Order: sequence, then C-alpha cells, then structure tokens
Amino acid sequence: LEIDKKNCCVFRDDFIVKVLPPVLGLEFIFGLLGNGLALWIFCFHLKSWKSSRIFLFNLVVADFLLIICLPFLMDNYVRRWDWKFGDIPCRLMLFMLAMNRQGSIIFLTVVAVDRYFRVVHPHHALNKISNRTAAIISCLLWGITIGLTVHLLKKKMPIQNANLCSSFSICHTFQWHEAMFLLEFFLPLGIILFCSARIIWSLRQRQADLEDNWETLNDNLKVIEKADNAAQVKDALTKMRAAALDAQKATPMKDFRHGFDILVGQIDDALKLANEGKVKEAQAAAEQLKTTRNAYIQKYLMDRHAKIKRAITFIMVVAIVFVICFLPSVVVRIRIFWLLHTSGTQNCEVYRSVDLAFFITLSFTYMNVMLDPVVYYFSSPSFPNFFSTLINRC
Ligand SMILES: CCCCCCCC/C=C\CCCCCCCC(=O)OC[C@H](O)CO
Ligand SMILES: CCCCCCCC/C=C\CCCCCCCC(=O)O
Repeated sequence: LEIDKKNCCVFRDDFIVKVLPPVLGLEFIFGLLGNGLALWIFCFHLKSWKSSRIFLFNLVVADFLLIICLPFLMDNYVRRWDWKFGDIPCRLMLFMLAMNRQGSIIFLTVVAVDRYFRVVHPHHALNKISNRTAAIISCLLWGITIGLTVHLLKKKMPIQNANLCSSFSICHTFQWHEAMFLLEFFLPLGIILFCSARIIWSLRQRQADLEDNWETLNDNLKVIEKADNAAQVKDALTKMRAAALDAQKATPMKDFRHGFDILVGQIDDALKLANEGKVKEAQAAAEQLKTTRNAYIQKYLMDRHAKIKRAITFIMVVAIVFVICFLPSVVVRIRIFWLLHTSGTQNCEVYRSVDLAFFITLSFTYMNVMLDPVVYYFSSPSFPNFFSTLINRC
C-alpha cells in the first residue's frame, strides 16, 4: 500500500490476499494431477518417443518448476507477501517462476511450429528430425530460457519493507530490457497465431475436399437411381469415377486403399453396361456400389474426419492457452509502462486499480499448469486411449 523506495508505488488489495491463495491451490491440485498423469503416460505407459512428444514433454518439465513453488507462493500471499523463507529459497522461486513462464512460451511455439510442418509442409526436412536431434533442440532452447531468467539468481533477497520476495519489474520504466521482455512474447505470439491460422485453413480445406468427393458420390447415385435416360447414367458415372480417383490421391489403411480399387473397378463394370444401353442392368450394378462403400470406405472417411477434427482442436487449444495465460499480464505491464511515463511516481493513487489488475492477471500466468494437460490430451490419440483402456479394466 505504502510508497516503496526508489520510486515504486505498490498496492496490496484485500482481494489479492483472499481470492488468489485458493486459486493458487486449485492450480496446484489440477496441475499436479494433470502433469503427473502426463509424466506417467509419457514415461511409462507408451514406450515410443516421437519427435513431437519430446518437444511436448518439455512443457511437463516447465510446469513442475511452477508446481514446486505453488505451495510456497500460497504461503506468501496468505502472509501478505511476508517471505518467511530464506534468501536462497526466494531467488530460486523467482527463477523457477520465470523459467516456467518463459519455458512454456517457447515450447508452446515449438509445438505449434512442429505441427505447422507436419500439416503445411509434410515433405520438409524438419518433419524427419531424429529423437537425438529434437533433444538437442530442446536443450538449446532450455539454455536460452536459462540465460533470459538466470539474472534472478544474482540479486540478493528478500527486501525489507516485513520482508518481500519479489523482483519489482512493475516499478521499472520502459527501457531496453523491458523492450526485450515484450519482444520475447510478441514474436512467439505472432508465430503461434500465424501457424494456427495456416493449419486450421489447410485442415478445413482437406475436410472440405473429402466431404465434397463423398457428396458427389452419394448425390450422383441418387441421380442414377432416379434416372430415366440411358445417356444420363453414362455421364453420372463419369463424375463418380473422377471423384473416386481424386479421393485416392488425397489420402496422405491397407484395407481402405484396395477399397477404391474395388470402387473404381465396379464403376468400370457399370461403365460398360451403361454404354450398351443397359439402363436397368447398369442402375442395378450401381447399387452394388452402396454395399462396397459401407463395408470399405465409410470407415476410413470417419477415421480421417476424426483425425482432422482432433488436429484442429489441438492447434486451437495451443493458441487459446497461450493467449489467456500470458497476454493479460502483458497488457497490464504495458499499461504500467505508460502510466510511469505519463504520470510519474509523485502520486501513487494512479496505480491502485492497476496493481490489482496485475496480480489478477498474474494468476492467469499460473493457469498454464492446469491447462497444459488439455494440450497433452489432444496431442495424440494415445492419451484418450490410455483412459479408455484404463476404464476397460473397470
Ligand atoms: C523478425 C523480423 C524480420 C524477419 C521476418 C521474417 C518473417 C518470415 C519468417 C519465416 C518464413 C519461413 C518459414 C515459414 C513459412 C515457409 C515454410 C517453408 O519453409 O516451406 C518450404 C516448402 O514450402 C516446404 O515444402
Ligand atoms: C527496437 C524497438 C523495440 C520495440 C519493443 C516492442 C514494441 C512495442 C513497445 C511498447 C508499446 C508501448 C510502449 C510502452 C510505454 C512507452 C512510454 C515511453 O515513451 O517510454
């Protein structure tokens, strides 16, 4: 509440002391349960480590850095920022808190960039990265996360004012490091938003092409069944045969590839019956095409339509989690940069309501430990298959 030293106006509303501690606890419970489940599924349930799970497992590592500090953080907010712990416990908590935020920001982009190449550029060299190469990338990206946040271990803590454990970054005017801080968030924000746009755009296109081929197939058969001309059926099978050949090249399955062989072959048989004036004998042969697509095709259409739906769901939650967790604190920090430049630090009451917003959006930053489990769930069908086979045992 009182004006701190070195031109620093800080406020501790009662809403922060009363509402945030139980929020920190809920984020601690679901975060430990979700990441603990992920840690079990990643490391013990499945034995195959792909390049995507290696990049994705870093979020689990980045989340446990915040999970460890959450009980201590609760102890600080209930004590009104009275840091009962020592010097070293405070430096480590600030380091791990920044390591969790900066680490989650970086690896949520790597997850989006990885899925961007799996979808948009399937044949690019970055899709064939070895597990050792992906492990080198993750280590190099952790080394970057170290350097950006290692400075929080140099400053001695706490600071008497009762002792407070905080890196007062909301009392620093906009300078070079603060510009770096904003750029370290907006470049990943631009990459994730662009990748999410391209992936959703490309995947909704593939689904629209599958349903367009399947539409022209069922629709054309209804023409053949309702046909009263011998020439109408010759042209109707033409659009079907072109649709059956387009669907073969679209699929990026052993019993589904040979199903189009039988599908096209049955069209060729009725194609000869259509050219011989067999109006009734070609309309009937076209009904055998209804029994082959149910047994052979419709299953692969639903499997791919679900694979596409889960991929779009995955890239959306990665973008949504990145925004609703890290953007609110950024906007508030930008508003403080303006007020320090506009109003200065003579009258502190200009920062009363803004400080309440900062610690509110600060708990949004801590939400990434209970929302990353949602990212893990939609990453691969192995996660829902873990709980489905676990519930199979009843
Ligand atoms: C930082 C500000 C100044 C610099 C701003 C730079 C902005 C563009 C960056 C990268 C584009 C290239 C990567 C993403 C799109 C290209 C994908 C690619 O490489 O695809 C190749 C090929 O199509 C596969 O088959
Ligand atoms: C080299 C250019 C660096 C650009 C950094 C990121 C761009 C956006 C920067 C902040 C936008 C709002 C500015 C914050 C308060 C500015 C007050 C001031 O004039 O000092």
